[PDB]
Amino acid sequence: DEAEASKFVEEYDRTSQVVWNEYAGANWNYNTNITTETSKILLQKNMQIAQHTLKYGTQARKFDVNQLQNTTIKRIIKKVQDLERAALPAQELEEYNKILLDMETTYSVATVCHPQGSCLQLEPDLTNVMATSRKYEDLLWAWEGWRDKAGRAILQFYPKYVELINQAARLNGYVDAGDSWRSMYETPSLEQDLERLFQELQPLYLNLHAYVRRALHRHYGAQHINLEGPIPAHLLGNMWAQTWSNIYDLVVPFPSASMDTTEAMLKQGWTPRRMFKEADDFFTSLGLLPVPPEFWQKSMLEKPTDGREVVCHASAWDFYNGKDFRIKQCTTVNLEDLVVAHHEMGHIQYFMQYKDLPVALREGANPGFHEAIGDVLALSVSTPKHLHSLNLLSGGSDEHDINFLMKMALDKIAFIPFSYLVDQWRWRVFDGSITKENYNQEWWSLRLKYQGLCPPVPRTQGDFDPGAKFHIPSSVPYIRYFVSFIIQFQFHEALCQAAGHTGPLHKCDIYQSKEAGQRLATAMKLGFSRPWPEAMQLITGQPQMSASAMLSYFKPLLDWLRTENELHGEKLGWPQYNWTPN
Ligand SMILES: O=C(CCC(O)(O)[C@H](Cc1ccccc1)NC(=O)c1ccccc1)N[C@@H](Cc1c[nH]c2ccccc12)C(=O)O
Ligand SMILES: *[C@@H]1O[C@H](CO[C@@H]2O[C@@H](C)[C@@H](O)[C@@H](O)[C@@H]2O)[C@@H](O[C@@H]2O[C@H](CO)[C@@H](O)[C@H](O)[C@H]2NC(C)=O)[C@H](O)[C@H]1NC(C)=O
Ligand SMILES: CC(=O)N[C@@H]1[C@@H](O)[C@H](O)[C@@H](CO)O[C@H]1O
Ligand SMILES: *[C@@H]1O[C@H](CO)[C@@H](O)[C@H](O)[C@H]1NC(C)=O
Ligand SMILES: [Cl-]
Ligand SMILES: [Cl-]
Ligand SMILES: [Zn+2]
Repeated sequence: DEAEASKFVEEYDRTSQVVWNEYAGANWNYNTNITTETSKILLQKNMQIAQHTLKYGTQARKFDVNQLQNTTIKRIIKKVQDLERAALPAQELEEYNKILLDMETTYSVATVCHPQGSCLQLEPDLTNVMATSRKYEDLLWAWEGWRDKAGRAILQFYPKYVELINQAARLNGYVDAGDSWRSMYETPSLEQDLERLFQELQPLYLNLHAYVRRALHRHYGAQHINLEGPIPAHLLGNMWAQTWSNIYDLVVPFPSASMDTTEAMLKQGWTPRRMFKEADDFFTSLGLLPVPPEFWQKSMLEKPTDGREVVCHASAWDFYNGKDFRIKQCTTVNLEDLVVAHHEMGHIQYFMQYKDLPVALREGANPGFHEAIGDVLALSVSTPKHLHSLNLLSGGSDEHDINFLMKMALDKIAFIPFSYLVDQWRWRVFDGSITKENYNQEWWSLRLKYQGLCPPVPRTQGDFDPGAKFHIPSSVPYIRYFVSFIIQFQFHEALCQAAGHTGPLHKCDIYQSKEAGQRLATAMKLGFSRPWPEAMQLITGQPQMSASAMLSYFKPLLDWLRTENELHGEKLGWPQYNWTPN
């Protein structure tokens, strides 16, 4: 028994490394060059890896885990027992694989065109409009158009997708796809734990929400903003109203208090490569790993100009040979994208840190950890002090302080309910309580309930707004981002302390702290070998997820906001919850 298990795992590892590397290669070619050939080859490689998954999974299911002594081996085998999609019968598997490809391509090539005029793509055109336009009608055009072309077009595929991924889950011992995803955290209390964290940041979010609403009231008019109702979803500077820092100019606490970081980056010669190089340098400044020469040669750090159609949504790639790691991002030169570059570089650092673990264990402590690493560093990079060291800025006062806290919050705090929202909707879709006839109505009910947002124009049958959010048609879980946004503050808190920082947490910049680096590396090296609370404890000193670090970070802003909102007699929340615009 124990001997057969040790041998199975060794064989699984050497062969998975080969089969996974080959699949990644085909996946990469499709993602960076969407064509019928690359698509067809990716579909073919899907069956190859499925063959391998079916072969080893079947054998894994014959062993008896729990009657096995070694803990590492027991964990590896338990995992291999999950055939994920490879559990579906050949016909269903093929169909499923094709549906996923069709949704991904439909989303990545969608465009919104002006009658016999120009056609805009999501990146960089539509996203630039949402970020810079201050005209209600122009934002509406881009917001509605994107949902009309991308979301409406994903609808025809989704019910089948749901049917098939649920079927795969059931064949793997789960009750539905949501239950399967949820299990990646190995935490029985997960749903209640997350609900408690959400409720924790509620006071902070309702205050930020009220304050932003008043500012939008000021700029867009009383006729378009209800001071007691939800905010029209196209006005927050981001296509999904998931992060709001692009409307900072409309909400600046102390207008008399910074420069244009974009203009600085552009005139100072910043380019996508320089942006990734700066992230690389930040990691090595912490004693962490530099990316290999190969990374610079094979990555796609900007949208190609040779005519190639690509998947622009940012992603980091492990080719499972512990040498080849790459990023695929249609990077634009600006602070927001620099944060995203740092984020992707954290995924790469994780790949490099656990590259020596069996491939079954080359994963984050939990999916949230993988998402967090990168953001922890970007918090330091975002401080006024660090940005001035980068010459991107020409502060120091309390007003400057509140302004920085506001900027950060517009992103970090606003994202909490959005990130919470996405899988609440999908878990309900997967478990069957939300049928296709109600997909969109339920999405908006959640949009209203959690974010306090409303659609600027009524939605009609055939609308499928979730379809216009990458992760939905891409079938990428989303709760990981909610977890990340919470715990990255816990890690920042711990790293700042390990770096000897004193005073307000938001004034911390861990740049060049070897101690901070070592804190992370030790936990990053564990991959998925130990239960996540253990990685959590190594980094922070305790085993739980906690919203305290985040609250602590934003404490000064929470106090300022309460005072500011009370002075204007703001009514927190959206009492008049049925309100919709013009
Ligand atoms: O989706 C992303 C970044 C893309 C990703 O790096 O998370 C990427 C998504 C993906 C997963 C699977 C297939 C294709 C794309 N995930 C990875 O690159 C990745 C790699 C290895 C392990 C885990 C994830 N961010 C989210 C959350 C987000 C919004 N704004 C942000 C600002 C800073 C940090 C995160 C966000 C979003 O844009 O809605
Ligand atoms: C449980 O097994 C792990 C893993 O052992 C390795 O993988 C097996 C499939 C087989 O190929 C073995 O020959 C390998 O040694 C043991 O942990 C490893 O320990 C060695 C030596 O300390 C170390 O180099 C590796 O990093 C360890 N790997 C991991 C994942 O921790 C572990 O010692 C065994 N536990 C017990 C109680 O015996
Ligand atoms: C650089 C290297 O060889 N890393 C290997 C890794 O690929 C393999 O999965 C592991 C087996 O547990 O043994 C490590 O030494
Ligand atoms: C894109 O893919 C097509 C089809 O496989 C191929 O002919 C072409 O060479 C690729 N383009 C690049 C830049 O590699
Ligand atoms: Cl939406
Ligand atoms: Cl997840
Ligand atoms: Zn990510």
